[PDB]
Amino acid sequence: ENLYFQGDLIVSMRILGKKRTKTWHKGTLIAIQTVGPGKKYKVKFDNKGKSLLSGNHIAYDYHPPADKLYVGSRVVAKYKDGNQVWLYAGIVAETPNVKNKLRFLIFFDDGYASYVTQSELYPICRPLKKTWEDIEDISCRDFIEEYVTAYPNRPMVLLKSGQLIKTEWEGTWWKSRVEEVDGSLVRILFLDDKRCEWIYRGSTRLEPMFSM
Ligand SMILES: */C(=C\C(=O)Nc1ccc2nc(NCCCCCN(C)C)nc(NCCCCCCN(C)C)c2c1)CN(C)C
Repeated sequence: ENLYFQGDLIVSMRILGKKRTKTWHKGTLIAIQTVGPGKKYKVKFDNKGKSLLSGNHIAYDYHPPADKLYVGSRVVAKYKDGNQVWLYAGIVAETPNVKNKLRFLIFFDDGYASYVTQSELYPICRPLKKTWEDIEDISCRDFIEEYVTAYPNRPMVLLKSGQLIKTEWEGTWWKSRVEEVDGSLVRILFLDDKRCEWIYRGSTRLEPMFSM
């Protein structure tokens, strides 16, 4: 069937859609198609390109209320790489508290982690019941399942600025230095190339966690 309304969705609404690049982009919902219990959502992107998407591959063009975000919520979040802004899918790992300066911790589908504000989040429209089940990277998927279902039990390493450890990157270990701690993240400086990364303190990419 061709629908105009489906739950809280309405044809003609502004929406975010996931492209083949894995980045998300503004568009308009132009059709809703059902095949039995299955539902697909046709999006016309602002560049006039069209794609037929599953409901976990569209997100609302508004920010979720705080009381609708939980550990395990499926979101699109802003990631600023340099002066470029991308919208990328992830999982809420932490909700605002004193220790994180009232921010949301996001674990992105590509393994990166960041603290963001509510204004940097968009809810995915039709997430899977087990929200991690559409994470393509199996390693990341398994990590998320374990994290979300064990929460609030979260093994983490205790580090401070100046400590020297090895940190994993693309399957090898690198000499590194702890630059900064911010809540559940540590900023690691890779000594070989002097590039840095915020890494979750429970990541086995950190030597002490790997060795624990
Ligand atoms: C460190 C500063 C510094 O290095 N800053 C910095 C700026 C931008 C960076 N961008 C990226 N991008 C990678 C892709 C991200 C995709 C995110 N998704 C869309 C959600 N990565 C940066 N760093 C990652 C770590 C690289 C380590 C390389 C290791 N090497 C030995 C091979 C990144 C960093 C502090 N200064 C030096 C004082």
